[PDB]
Amino acid sequence: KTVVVTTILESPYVMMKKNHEMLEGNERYEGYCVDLAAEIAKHCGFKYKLTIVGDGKYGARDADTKIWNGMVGELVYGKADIAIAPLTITLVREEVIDFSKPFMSLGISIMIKKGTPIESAEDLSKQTEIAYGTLDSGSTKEFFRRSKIAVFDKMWTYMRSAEPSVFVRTTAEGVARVRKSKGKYAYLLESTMNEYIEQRKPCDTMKVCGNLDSKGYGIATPKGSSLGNAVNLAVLKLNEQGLLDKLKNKWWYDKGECGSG
Amino acid sequence: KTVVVTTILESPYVMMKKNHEMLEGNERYEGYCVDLAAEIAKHCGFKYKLTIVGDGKYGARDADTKIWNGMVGELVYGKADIAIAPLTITLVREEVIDFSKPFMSLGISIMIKKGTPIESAEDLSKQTEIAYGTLDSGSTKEFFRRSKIAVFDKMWTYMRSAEPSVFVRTTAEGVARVRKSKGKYAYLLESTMNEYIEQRKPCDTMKVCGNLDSKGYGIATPKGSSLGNAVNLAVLKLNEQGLLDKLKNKWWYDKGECG
Ligand SMILES: N[C@@H](CCC(=O)O)C(=O)O
Ligand SMILES: N[C@@H](CCC(=O)O)C(=O)O
Repeated sequence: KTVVVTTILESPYVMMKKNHEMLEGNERYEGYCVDLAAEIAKHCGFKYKLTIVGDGKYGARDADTKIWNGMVGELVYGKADIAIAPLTITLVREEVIDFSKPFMSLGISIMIKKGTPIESAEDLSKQTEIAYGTLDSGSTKEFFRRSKIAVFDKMWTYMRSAEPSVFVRTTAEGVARVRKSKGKYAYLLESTMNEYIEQRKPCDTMKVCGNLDSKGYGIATPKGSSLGNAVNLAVLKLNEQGLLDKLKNKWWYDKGECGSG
Repeated sequence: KTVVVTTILESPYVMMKKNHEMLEGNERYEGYCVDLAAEIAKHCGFKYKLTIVGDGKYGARDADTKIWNGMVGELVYGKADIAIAPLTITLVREEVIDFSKPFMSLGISIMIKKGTPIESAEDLSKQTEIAYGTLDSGSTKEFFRRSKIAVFDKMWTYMRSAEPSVFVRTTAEGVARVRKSKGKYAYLLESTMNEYIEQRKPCDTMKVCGNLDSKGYGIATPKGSSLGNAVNLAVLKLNEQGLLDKLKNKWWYDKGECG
């Protein structure tokens, strides 16, 4: 029985090679999560097929219908057997899916144009001439909606109120918004992606110092999945061997295009 | 009549214009604290004269001799009526002079050459092949001297004992030492100046994220000065009016060469 792996196009976790138009199957994709998916399949011993999430979203729950979208949705409604993507382990998501122990750490961070007069999240709260927003349906927006910190709650109010909408449908759109906005838009995105983009051309982006919290990515499986335990202890057997850190160094910093390292 | 303002050459707070040799008086100087001095004098309503501290130091107290040097020294001994400079508000200085409320926040930070394998102050404490030092007579040196945190005390011991001299007499000397040291010297300086240098050519210096503490700059006046209240309410009306942030952005980022 073939295993259907649900994932999302997100640099550097899953990208499509240049020759991806003359290729088929799993040989079209490249990144941290494709290799991680391969090695996970080797340790567990199942053949798998890479699928991109249909709606292109990570996973949020409608307040009124209590329905789920994105990869979490595709797991709850039996559209995929396992999710191998930068999917943050959150309390709400744990209600409907199972998470392995974190295979990578991260935290919400700010991304600005190099040379911009911003130095903190509280600075963002005070000012108004620079806009800032969040991904459309991800751990970040959920964090700001349910946050009780005064600064974070204020930022949330501004974002929900500020129009022309400050939110974005894909992180790429956010980074592009920052780069084109001539330092008038700052993007709130997870630290890993911020660092990655920071170390790649045109080298005009900067990560502000300070993570707003500390979470991690986990391997998600449907509640009651026969594959849950195997992958859950598998990622630990890969952490002991240190291959996860070798992958991080492989895709983030071993080939940094900007300045120095 | 005229009030003598004591200050210090420290970019971008007080600098000398590109010409300045074709100018005289207060029109030779430029920076954050020159403008702040202008607005303070406007709100209070006094004509002032800008003077650079004679010994070129901020302010420390000899343990045995007591006595003060730098701008604080010039304030205690009636050599100047007010000090408008990046002068950190500390308890010891507050014992002998008066400080307005902070017009700018800051914290001790590390400055490295871009491409250096350092990520924290504790990393510096553990290793020994990379040197690190501080300004000679400022809030930073006193911070490391009177710190009881294990790492900070260890760094202090290293700096004071191991000396191919690691200290510097002016911030410029520190930044130059970092740039020339090929990533083998890291400079411990307040975060604000580190950010400024980070935003100026040749764009080869970097500020580590971890700040070692959190303090602020205040306008200093001698104990019992008639100008204390006036300047305090001036800086409060300028923080309320928001001009301080416009000045920070003006001198740090409005003319950033590294981006
Ligand atoms: N990895 C996050 C994406 C949200 C973000 O980048 O802020 C998630 O699982 O939803
Ligand atoms: N500005 C500091 C000195 C600079 C430093 O120690 O980094 C003071 O008021 O003493």
